[PDB]
Amino acid sequence: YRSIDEVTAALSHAGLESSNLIVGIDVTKSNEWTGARSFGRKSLHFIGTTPNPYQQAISIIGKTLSVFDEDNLIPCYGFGDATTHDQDVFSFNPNDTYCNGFEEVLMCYREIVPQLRLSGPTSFAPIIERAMTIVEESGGQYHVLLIIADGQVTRSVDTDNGGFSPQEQQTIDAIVRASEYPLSIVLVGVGDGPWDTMRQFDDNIPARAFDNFQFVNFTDIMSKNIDPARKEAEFALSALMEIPSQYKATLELGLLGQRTGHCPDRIALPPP
Ligand SMILES: [Cl-]
Ligand SMILES: [Cl-]
Repeated sequence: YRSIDEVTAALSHAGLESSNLIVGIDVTKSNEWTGARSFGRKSLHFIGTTPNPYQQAISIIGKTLSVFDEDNLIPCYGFGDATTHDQDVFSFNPNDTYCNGFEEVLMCYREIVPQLRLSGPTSFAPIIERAMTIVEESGGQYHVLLIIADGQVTRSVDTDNGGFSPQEQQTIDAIVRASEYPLSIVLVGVGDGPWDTMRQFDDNIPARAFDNFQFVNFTDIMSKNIDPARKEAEFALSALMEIPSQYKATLELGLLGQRTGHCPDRIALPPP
């Protein structure tokens, strides 16, 4: 595809209908040094004259999915700063409401991220649980959760014997539980990684009723010697190509428009 507008149209042609977006942003400490190779030794959260990988990924996916979003409300959260660690998420909206469109998401991000104290450890369980709660509150409307992160979930420091860390186990569990909801999870890897362990994380996830999880390496696509519009389109397509199939599975499995009655009831903290 030549542009993300063509990708948008292709997703519609493949059967995507009303679709909602939730954004989760990794604000752990390693963002300060994982742009060594891929972002000119700047922090991946550096706010400067050109967009950082978080801003770019949000812009591209936000634009691609915008026409499917009826209410244009985009819940947006951070995780891994000093206020949340691996236990919570915080809202990027400072007015106790949801952002109106991806452009406002980007404004909130720019406003808040220089005020954060980047921390750890890294877990995706809180953001996935918040997404489940949002889906349940919506009465089972279809959602895409976009997680943007610069590292896999925190590993055990016992590199000889230590199996799954609490972060790994809780994140895997959340992915499994999430598959009871009409929810697609897209993990976008930014920065240097490494990202060559994702295929094994995928094997470590128990079988689910539908494949609700996908990973895309943003850095590997966006570094290519390719026309920028085409490159952005390649990223959008690589991130979202399974979404129409997953949406169909939520129909087949009787998830769309249905409530479980037992969601995490996870509440976000306000922004620092
Ligand atoms: Cl709220
Ligand atoms: Cl909220």
